[PDB]
Amino acid sequence: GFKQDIATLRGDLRTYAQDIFLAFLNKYPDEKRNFKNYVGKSDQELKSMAKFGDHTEKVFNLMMEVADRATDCVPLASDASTLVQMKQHSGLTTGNFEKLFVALVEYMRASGQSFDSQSWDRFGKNLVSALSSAGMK
Ligand code: MH0
Ligand SMILES: Oc1ccc(Br)cc1
Repeated sequence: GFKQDIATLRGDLRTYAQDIFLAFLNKYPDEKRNFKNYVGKSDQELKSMAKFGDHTEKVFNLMMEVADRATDCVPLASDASTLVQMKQHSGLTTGNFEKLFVALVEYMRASGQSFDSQSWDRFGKNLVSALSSAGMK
């Protein structure tokens, strides 16, 4: 289930973080407007860029902590307010997060592995709800 999937993802997190974020950027190319340095690059070129690997991993490192702290795929309101208040998220709306979790769920469905894709779908919805409650537009 969800808790084991957090362990699976942490067991290879760099490669999952990069592959899911690439899935997101390829499915939603307009999302590169927040990553202007990632424009005009192939997947392999992005995987050569120090901040692509470093920032994506740190994003997924915190996503896994938020997932681990959740009850029944419902994140803590403290985690939601943190994600809202971060300066690096000043521009964002809940729609950006919805799209990421759509890409994460689709990655999981297409994988060879017994990921609890339904739990991740709930988590993404619960996280968007929590972000809205904590004041993200
Ligand atoms: C596609 C929009 C978007 C979404 C969705 C998003 C969702 C999330 N975020 Fe987060 N985040 C987004 C856009 C950014 C930006 C633009 C930056 C700052 C610039 C950059 O390239 O790192 C950022 N996020 C930066 C970060 C960093 C700092 C990276 C660093 O210092 O290297 C963390 C930890 C982070 N986020 C957390 C998270 C978590 C957890 C989620 C849960 C999915
Ligand atoms: O640097 C970043 C990588 C992935 C996401 Br999602 C957000 C920021």
